[PDB]
Amino acid sequence: VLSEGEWQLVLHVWAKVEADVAGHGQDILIRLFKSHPETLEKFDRFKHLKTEAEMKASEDLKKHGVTVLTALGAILKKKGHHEAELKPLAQSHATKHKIPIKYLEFISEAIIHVLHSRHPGDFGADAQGAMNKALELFRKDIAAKYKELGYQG
Ligand code: HEM
Repeated sequence: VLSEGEWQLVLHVWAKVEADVAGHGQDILIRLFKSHPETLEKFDRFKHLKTEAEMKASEDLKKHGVTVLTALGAILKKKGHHEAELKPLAQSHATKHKIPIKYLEFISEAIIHVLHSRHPGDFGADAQGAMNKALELFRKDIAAKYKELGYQG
């Protein structure tokens, strides 16, 4: 579990992310798509984007960045009591989109990378450690729903 002190660290940087969800959302997806190109293959709707410049120019891509950060932010603010928000998410991603847990690990790393880039001041080692623990909790809880459904990993 995260301590209260750790959740405050998490939510204080997140409040900065909320100042520009679209910009953060965009960078994180692009970072994910560039680092692990196999992830882009899950999106029929983005499978035509070949360069970073095309990715950066996609308004639909931007809109998906905001969708992802918005749902994640809702989860973070529950500070661990995210059972209701997490369930519908695990179910669609497991059975519908067919996203392996590993890819969740990949987007978590993309999030951490971007935050460090846009908030070097509010994102010190202690905050990076708290953020890591929060995303690990999220993955751990999803993984468990996946396992129940016959999809573990
Ligand atoms: C931080 C973790 C992520 C969050 C919170 C999340 C959030 C969401 C939201 C809310 C939905 C749309 C509603 C729904 O279908 O359930 C969505 C749809 C979907 N997500 Fe994720 N997502 C996450 C990670 C991933 C990753 C890592 C992948 C692929 C690498 C993925 C692929 C998709 C797919 C393919 C759809 C359908 C998009 C479409 O309608 O074309 N998601 N995700």
